[PDB]
Amino acid sequence: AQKFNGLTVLPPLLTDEMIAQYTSALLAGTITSGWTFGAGP
Amino acid sequence: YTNSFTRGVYYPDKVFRSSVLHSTQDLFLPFFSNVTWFHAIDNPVLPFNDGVYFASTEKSNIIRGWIFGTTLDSKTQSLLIVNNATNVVIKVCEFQFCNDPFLSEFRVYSSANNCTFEYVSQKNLREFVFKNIDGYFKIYSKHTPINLVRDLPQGFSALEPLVDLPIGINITRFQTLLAAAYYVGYLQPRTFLLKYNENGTITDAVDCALDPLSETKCTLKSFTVEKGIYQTSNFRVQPTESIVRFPNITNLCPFGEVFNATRFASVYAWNRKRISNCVADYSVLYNSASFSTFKCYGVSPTKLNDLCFTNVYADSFVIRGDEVRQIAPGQTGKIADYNYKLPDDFTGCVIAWNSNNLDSKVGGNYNYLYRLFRKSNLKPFERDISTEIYQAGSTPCNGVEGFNCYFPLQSYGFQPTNGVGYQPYRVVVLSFATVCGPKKSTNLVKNKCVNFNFNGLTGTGVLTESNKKFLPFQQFGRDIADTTDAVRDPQTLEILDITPCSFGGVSVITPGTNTSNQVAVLYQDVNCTEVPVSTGSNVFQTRAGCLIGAEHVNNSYECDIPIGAGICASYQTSIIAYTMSLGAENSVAYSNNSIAIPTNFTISVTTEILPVSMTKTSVDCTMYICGDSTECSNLLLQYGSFCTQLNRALTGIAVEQDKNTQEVFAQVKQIYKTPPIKDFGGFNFSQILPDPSKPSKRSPIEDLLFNKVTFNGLTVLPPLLTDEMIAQYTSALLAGTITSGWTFGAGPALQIPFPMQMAYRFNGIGVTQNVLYENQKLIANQFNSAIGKIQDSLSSTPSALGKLQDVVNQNAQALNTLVKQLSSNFGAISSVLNDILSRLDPPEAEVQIDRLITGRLQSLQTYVTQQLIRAAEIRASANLAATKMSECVLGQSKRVDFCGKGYHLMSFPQSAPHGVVFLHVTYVPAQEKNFTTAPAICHDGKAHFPREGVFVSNGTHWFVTQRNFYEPQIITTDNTFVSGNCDVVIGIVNNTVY
Ligand SMILES: *[C@@H]1O[C@H](CO)[C@@H](O[C@@H]2O[C@H](CO)[C@@H](O)[C@H](O)[C@H]2NC(C)=O)[C@H](O)[C@H]1NC(C)=O
Ligand SMILES: *[C@@H]1O[C@H](CO)[C@@H](O[C@@H]2O[C@H](CO)[C@@H](O)[C@H](O)[C@H]2NC(C)=O)[C@H](O)[C@H]1NC(C)=O
Ligand SMILES: *[C@@H]1O[C@H](CO)[C@@H](O[C@@H]2O[C@H](CO)[C@@H](O)[C@H](O)[C@H]2NC(C)=O)[C@H](O)[C@H]1NC(C)=O
Ligand SMILES: *[C@@H]1O[C@H](CO)[C@@H](O)[C@H](O)[C@H]1NC(C)=O
Ligand SMILES: *[C@@H]1O[C@H](CO)[C@@H](O)[C@H](O)[C@H]1NC(C)=O
Ligand SMILES: *[C@@H]1O[C@H](CO)[C@@H](O)[C@H](O)[C@H]1NC(C)=O
Ligand SMILES: *[C@@H]1O[C@H](CO)[C@@H](O)[C@H](O)[C@H]1NC(C)=O
Ligand SMILES: *[C@@H]1O[C@H](CO)[C@@H](O)[C@H](O)[C@H]1NC(C)=O
Repeated sequence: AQKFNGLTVLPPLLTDEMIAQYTSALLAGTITSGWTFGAGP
Repeated sequence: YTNSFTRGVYYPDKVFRSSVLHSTQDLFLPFFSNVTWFHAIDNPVLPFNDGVYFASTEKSNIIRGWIFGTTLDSKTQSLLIVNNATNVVIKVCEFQFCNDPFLSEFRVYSSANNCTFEYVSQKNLREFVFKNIDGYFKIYSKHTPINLVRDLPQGFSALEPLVDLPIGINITRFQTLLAAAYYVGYLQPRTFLLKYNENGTITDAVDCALDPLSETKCTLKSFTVEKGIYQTSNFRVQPTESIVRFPNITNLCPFGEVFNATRFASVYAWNRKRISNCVADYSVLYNSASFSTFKCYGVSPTKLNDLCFTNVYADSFVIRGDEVRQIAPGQTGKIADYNYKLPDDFTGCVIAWNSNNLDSKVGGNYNYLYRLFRKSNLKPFERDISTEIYQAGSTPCNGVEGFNCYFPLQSYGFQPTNGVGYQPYRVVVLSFATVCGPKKSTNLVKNKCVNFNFNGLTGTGVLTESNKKFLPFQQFGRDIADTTDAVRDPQTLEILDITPCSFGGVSVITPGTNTSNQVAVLYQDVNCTEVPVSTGSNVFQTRAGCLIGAEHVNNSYECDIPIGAGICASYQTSIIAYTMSLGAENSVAYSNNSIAIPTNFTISVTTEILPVSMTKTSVDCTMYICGDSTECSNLLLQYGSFCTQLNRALTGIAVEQDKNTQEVFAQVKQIYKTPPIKDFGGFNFSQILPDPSKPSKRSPIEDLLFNKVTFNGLTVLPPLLTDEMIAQYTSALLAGTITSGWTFGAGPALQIPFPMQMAYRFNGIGVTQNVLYENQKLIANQFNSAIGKIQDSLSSTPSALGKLQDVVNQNAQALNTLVKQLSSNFGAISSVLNDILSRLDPPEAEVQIDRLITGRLQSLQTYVTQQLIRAAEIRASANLAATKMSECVLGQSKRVDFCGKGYHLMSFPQSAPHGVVFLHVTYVPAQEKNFTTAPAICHDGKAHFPREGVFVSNGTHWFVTQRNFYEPQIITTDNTFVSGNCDVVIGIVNNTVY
């Protein structure tokens, strides 16, 4: 797992500060609404 | 001067091709290149580098011909083409040049000499192409109507071959003869991409090294590219200077006592000499006076004066001519066995010479003695000097020679009358840092990109002084995995580091061919400081790399083209780069005593597509590898049973692609039919039921789906079940689910009217049956509207059936690559077997056939291994379709999001060319409202709880309603149970119970 010799590592499309936002949104939705937000308004 | 607007293409070879794109790699005239506008109204001498483009335009026959040559004069061979009549002429003698060949004037050929071929035989542009390769002379031409005033028209048309000439005369000159327009251009090796039409004429072309868009087109093998990101080429930096640092000392090596020595020694007493601390000039020995030969093992004699060695050892001895062949590794003989032994890895040279004039005297010379037997073979580089009497028999001897005991040494009969096989010979062997060569030096550079040439070490890198603490005896520093990153100079004593040159990939971002024609490039993991000519006003640095050609904006969109690190690109209709936005901002007004309940609903339909099976293939071995040949088949039996295994694997794959269809579709024992009259309560099913007016007996949606998407020992097998049988199975399932509910998957089929079934399904989600019966017309209308929009949405953008198309494309790209691999040498002379045999005799024609067998065998194993991995992915998809059919078609599912987004009601299957399409029906609420709630009611010192519902309040009164649809009612003892007193619960309220 080193450089040279034509080996490269590409960065992921989504960072970690975005996965944190997604998981916070899911938590807020399940706390404040219940199971309703997954099947409509 | 003028440029060239896409002009000068010609037919490469004599092959007919139709409606196919091709890639060629020979000499052309690069697009948009500068040319010379010679005007004669004058004729100079122009060079000839690999090809010339010619053109002219005149209303009268001013242009006559050409005078080729290499050293044009009256002293060498030449070539002459002129047209002074209705005939042409060709000659290979000429040799009559002058300083003004302007020519019924014919003052060109003053003389003549040994002549050759006599092909004397039979405005507007007239373009020509001349090239001289492989000892043949070829020309091309075309004539077209034209009207212009200055340079050249637009458009293009290719040129066709005219003649050929096996001249063989080198050409390094070029002239012209007149009697207007006369252009000149040169040729260069490039790579193109040509398009043919049905009749077989070149009609378009694109270059590969003009612009990045052309590179993308060439790498994708198409003229139109859709939006996305692509990998095109690679990027690396070239060195600039050179460094040849070398040792300091200077002293000529002493070879006189080695090569020009006066008196030699005996072979059995060969001397050993050591040469060190010197600089040699080996090349002088390689010319000198050719002694006998210069056979060198391990190193090349020609490239010897650039290497530094650490110790040089030379041995000299005298032998005869016949024993010369024994001085080599892996040789046997008296000299090889008991006089001199060479190791099998000898890296040196052997020089010998005939010395009949110094080591031979009349009568024979007995000064030289050689050993002829010993107790054991000599080790390499071992000398024996003992002269003890050898015992060659059972009878012992003690220092006395005689019977069965002879002297170990014998003398040579070196007489001057002896033959060259018995004439004396002197042989010296060199067995190759201190002994360097005649090189030079150069000052050392820091922090630049150069290629270094140390003593036997070569490479490229950036040299920097580094804080590598060193024990004061070591030079070469290495990191993990054995990378050389430290050197010690041969002149000073300093420690450096070796770091490589920057490299990375290049990617191109495009918004589509039919949208615009501008691109942006992304140099991966490279800082925007080492990327010069590429250069522009827009240079932006990201985490992925350097982006050239896009601007930065401070507003967030929902992105389409991905780049990396949460950065995307788009088009404004002008390419912009920005940061992603996850979604809209929302917040629910949470409170301690507030609730929301819907007052209406909608019905939705959502589709889903799944692949099921792939195509069955079988490949024969002996036809693919050898092919109609009897000599090749014999050589393949010694490889064992490597071909039964492949057929077994492919057959195992093929059988499995026939139980997936059975597991998915064959789930009913009987075949059900729909009733003749269709009155189902207001619901219309004509878009999914089969029609009788069409021959295929398929529903309209199935018809739209089926219209939307579609040698060498390669075969394709047919499937077991046909499309008609699959259609019958689907129709049976639909009829059963319409006329019988869900009862036919768990026993006998039981009839039930459709609205009652729909009312049953409403009870499974939490809505009472009365809601359906009092809203029948609205639900029927919504359902009928939902079905009608599927056809239009599928008739929309063809990206709908993406999943099934990729299975067809992948299974066809792999089969094309396999056939194309039959036209490669794999390190041989020819790709066809009928020229290997018909040009070589069997003993060594067989080694060149085993090289084609190894390559053609491991190309088959790559094909079989990848097919197995792809057959494991489809079986996962097939097992997910069977589960969906049982749980979402033969029942009502309570699993969230398993089939549809919302609350499940029912589903219908439809058949696709290689998969299955589901149609999910789902309940969705709407039109919310606000209310106030309480958990319990206190009445006469008791606590009252709802049975199935929620307590609500309009502001002045209290009610009880169900949880999913607003329907208020009066609180009574019939819809309430009592438990405990009302001094424990939190949030209790006061009211009355009737
Ligand atoms: C069920 O829906 C189909 C839609 O495909 C209806 O068929 C169309 O009906 C309209 C007017 O009723 C005609 O103009 C079209 O030509 C019909 N298309 C066909 C026959 O392919 C069908 O009438 C509907 N049936 C009921 C009972 O409502
Ligand atoms: C809220 O809904 C109630 C439901 O009827 C209404 O308020 C009164 O309710 C009682 C019995 O529940 C009825 O006898 C009265 O006639 C209702 N009042 C009126 C003006 O109709 C009313 O619809 C709503 N009340 C308010 C204050 O908005
Ligand atoms: C419901 O009604 C009862 C009366 O039956 C209320 O109880 C009274 O509460 C007040 C103070 O709020 C006391 O001074 C009285 O002595 C209580 N009377 C009895 C008989 O307990 C009760 O507070 C009411 N609750 C609500 C939420 O209105
Ligand atoms: C050339 O192609 C056209 C259609 O593109 C066709 O009509 C014509 O017959 C062709 N000429 C031939 C086949 O000689
Ligand atoms: C050769 O290099 C320099 C001359 O510039 C000298 O000072 C140094 O001592 C010499 N090195 C050797 C190994 O002779
Ligand atoms: C609900 O919360 C409010 C404030 O958020 C506060 O009065 C109390 O915790 C609860 N109210 C009642 C009436 O229980
Ligand atoms: C409910 O929605 C339907 C269409 O979605 C509409 O026609 C109707 O007026 C709405 N209200 C009621 C009470 O049905
Ligand atoms: C009332 O309910 C509605 C339902 O969406 C909500 O938008 C609103 O914020 C609520 N108001 C209060 C005061 O709870």
